[PDB]
Amino acid sequence: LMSLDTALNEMLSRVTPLTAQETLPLVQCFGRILASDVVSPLDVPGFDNSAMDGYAVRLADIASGQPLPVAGKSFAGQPYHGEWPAGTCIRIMAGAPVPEGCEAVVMQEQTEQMDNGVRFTAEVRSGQNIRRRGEDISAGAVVFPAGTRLTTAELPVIASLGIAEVPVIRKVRVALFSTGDELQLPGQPLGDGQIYDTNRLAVHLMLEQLGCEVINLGIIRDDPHALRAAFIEADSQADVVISSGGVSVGEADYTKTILEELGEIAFWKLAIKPGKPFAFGKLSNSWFCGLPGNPVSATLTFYQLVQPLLAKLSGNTASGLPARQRVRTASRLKKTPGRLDFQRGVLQRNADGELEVTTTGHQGSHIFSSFSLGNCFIVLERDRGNVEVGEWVEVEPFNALFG
Amino acid sequence: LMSLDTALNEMLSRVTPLTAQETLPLVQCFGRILASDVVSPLDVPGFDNRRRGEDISAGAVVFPAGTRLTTAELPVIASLGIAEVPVIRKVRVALFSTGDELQLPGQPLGDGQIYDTNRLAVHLMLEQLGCEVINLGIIRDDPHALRAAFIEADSQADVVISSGGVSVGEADYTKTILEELGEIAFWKLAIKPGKPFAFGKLSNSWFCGLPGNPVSATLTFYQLVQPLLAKLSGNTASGLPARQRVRTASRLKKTPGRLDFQRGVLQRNADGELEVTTTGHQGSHIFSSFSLGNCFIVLERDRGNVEVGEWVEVEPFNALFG
Repeated sequence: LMSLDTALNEMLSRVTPLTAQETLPLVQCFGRILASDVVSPLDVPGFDNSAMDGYAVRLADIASGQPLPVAGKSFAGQPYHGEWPAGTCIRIMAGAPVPEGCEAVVMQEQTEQMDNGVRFTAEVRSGQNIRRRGEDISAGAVVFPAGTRLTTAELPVIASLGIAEVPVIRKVRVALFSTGDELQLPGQPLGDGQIYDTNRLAVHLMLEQLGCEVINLGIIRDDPHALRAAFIEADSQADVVISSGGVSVGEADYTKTILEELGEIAFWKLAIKPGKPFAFGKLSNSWFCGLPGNPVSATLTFYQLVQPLLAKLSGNTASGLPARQRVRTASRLKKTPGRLDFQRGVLQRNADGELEVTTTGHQGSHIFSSFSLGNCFIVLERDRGNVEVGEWVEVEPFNALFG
Repeated sequence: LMSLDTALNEMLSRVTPLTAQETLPLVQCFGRILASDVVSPLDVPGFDNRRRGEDISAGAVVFPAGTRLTTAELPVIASLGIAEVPVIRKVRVALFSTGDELQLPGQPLGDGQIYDTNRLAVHLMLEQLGCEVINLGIIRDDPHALRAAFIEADSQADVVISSGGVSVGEADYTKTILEELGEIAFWKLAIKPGKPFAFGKLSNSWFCGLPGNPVSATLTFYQLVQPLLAKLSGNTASGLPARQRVRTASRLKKTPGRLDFQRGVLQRNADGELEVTTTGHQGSHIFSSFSLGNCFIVLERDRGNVEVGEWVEVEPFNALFG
């Protein structure tokens, strides 16, 4: 019934980003959200210098058209403190400090050499091939805004400004559990209708690579007091509490009355496949997300719903839903209208060199092998139906969590 | 001179993957290379409905060794009851730089002194690639410091990296130290940004020497060092991080002779097709390219000046940059 776009936008609308912070040294900030605009304590370049390798020159001691010799030499790791008589043209590496009061630099190519000087093989216009102090970064400027996620792009650049640490938002904590006497841990033996608990691992794994703090509480026993106490424990320590399956996502039962008793939580029916059901709302101190028991469903549900929610909570100001490009079906695809279909395909380069998807196989939620063989999602539009080879189709790539 | 493709194949060819292993519970395996084919202890479906074993039949190999394990696979193994699997040990990479010109942060810039950045960047990439980093810091400008470092490093590492400082061709005391502890080539690569790269075998590890310039070093690492670590790690995932074809929404000055790795910004156009746009000045004197950008533009080597509308090769950035 409810639209995905609709459900998402309602979830994130109520959410207030964390602002609690902590200062860490640069080598620990990867994936961390900056909390306070990094401000340049210095100018970059710090000094005035030459973009190119050749000869610094003034237009006063050049006009004559006398090939001037060199008085001295500047280097990037070896500056210059000489004189420069009234007729010289100092040599200098690229990046190396321009002599006090130089008005232009000229690279070897625009000059001939001899036993008396450096005949400048072309004209020379002021400011040429001088990189200026602060031209790349001026002191007191903002280099990276708050809410920026730090990677190898930014952190080394902060290292270039002598800043050994920056404040970042604290990691989001996420409590996790599942429930069902039916659920067993590995190494234990499958009893009657008993099955091995898998959503919890998947979710747990996804949280950690999302840079969250996981509080994995295990399987909870099929007992109200056991569950009531799991929520309470989880709520006091988390920003977000996830049920990876077991707890009601709509169906009536003791777990459903426990949710109602501890929080105001919506139970939606979302117009998507795989999946459909989703529990969401506020507990006393955290947000609750409840996934359905089906592996393929809960993954998808989490990746598309819970994942967005965590981004906003985390203080990241990176707006957008993982890039999503248009491409052709090299396969046929049975789509049933009425539901936004997140099918998996395989994005690859074709004979020509253009990208094209291929289905992975049976798109049923009764096998997980899709996520492995696949390397993207094929977002067939809600009212769309069977797709024929050749058509233009919406395709979202897999992020790190898979590939 | 030397060809990237060439230099790449010549490095991977000499590398023998790690085979040493450890057994870890599923929750700690993310990113880790599986060391032994995961075999199904049971039938899936275990019961019957769509009957027992039609998806996964017992004795059947679910995942081959050399597979990197993510949310795709590890949940599937938890379905078979397996609480832990063997993976190859993390790749130990020892790291340092050298040059008195290098200062540490919080201290003041001396004369020609500058802040050591390559080491940070390299240390960062390594950890996210899931290596084990032995960061030995800044080495003093002394041949004995340097000698002592390579030894210390070689004895803990499968791979030793100098993020800068140690010669990559130019003749000086550190160059002679390399010839003394190892058989290391000094290449000059047909690429931009950059060019110089040192590579070889110490007594007990491979050495990779990046050049001083930040833009050069990051790129050289990403394009040479990174592949090298994947093979070493025992990953059997073959390929050059996906590289698709797309149009320049922008002009791009490209000189022939060198394979140019410029950065642009891949994005959805009005219609709905992917197109690229340059970041700005493609000089190596600034590092803002890796932030604004979100891919590389691999200008074919002999290619020169591109014009708007042309088909151009584009390799998106991985998680190392977003």
